[PDB]
Amino acid sequence: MWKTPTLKYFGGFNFSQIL
Repeated sequence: MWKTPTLKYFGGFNFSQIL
């Protein structure tokens, strides 16, 4: 539920982590 918006809005930002 919290990860959903994390990969959507914060997705492009996670590029550093989810790289």
